[PDB]
Amino acid sequence: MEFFGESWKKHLSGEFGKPYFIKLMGFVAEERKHYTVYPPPHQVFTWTQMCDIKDVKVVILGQDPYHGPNQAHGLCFSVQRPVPPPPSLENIYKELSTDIEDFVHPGHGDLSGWAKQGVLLLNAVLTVRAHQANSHKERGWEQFTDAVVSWLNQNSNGLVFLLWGSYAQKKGSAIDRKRHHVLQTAHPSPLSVYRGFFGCRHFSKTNELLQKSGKKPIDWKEL
DNA sequence: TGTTATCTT
DNA sequence: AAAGATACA
Repeated sequence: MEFFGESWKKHLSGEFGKPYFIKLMGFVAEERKHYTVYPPPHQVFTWTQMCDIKDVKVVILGQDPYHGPNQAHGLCFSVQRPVPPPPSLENIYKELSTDIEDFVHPGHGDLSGWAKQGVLLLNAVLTVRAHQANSHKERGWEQFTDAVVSWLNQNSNGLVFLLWGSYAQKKGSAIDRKRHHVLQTAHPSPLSVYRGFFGCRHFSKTNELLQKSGKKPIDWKEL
């Protein structure tokens, strides 16, 4: 065991030598000497430690990670006991309460339970300097995570991709929109959520597309 | 309430 | 580029 799960290391290690990646791993080191970066070094790739890459079924992609203390733990939008759900997570559950029937507020914000079933919880960018949104954008993450969308797009079928916000949506042009199912919408944040997120029914539409495909529906209450 | 997203310059 | 103006807890 270690920061990457083995099944992803296998299909990603090829970025490890490319200069944009030597550079980015250097850049964020400098950030950690001089500010607090979220998440902390060992949590940055938690999105790999949840299931075998070939077991992935849904991809929920966000902007970047949470940037308040003790929040971002590598799984997009997720937060760990004790931490309370942030607005974006509070909101999410709201859509789920009216989109999905049986679903009731989990009482905590830890979303590991989904990523075990095959939901890749990712953000376009994976680090954030404290208290400043998208602060680590255009630094070489987007390209690395593109390897991650590329590989799925290449080596899997009938994946549901859920693209939350203007920034997540940028991966869109790289997905085969026939091979896969791309559901795009306004980012769950209170700064936006009215732009479409509430009413988007992204959770139910996922299962719908998953069952027609012989695959198992994601059990969203399983948190 | 504070959201820190998004559209526009 | 970076920044000002803009519906529910």
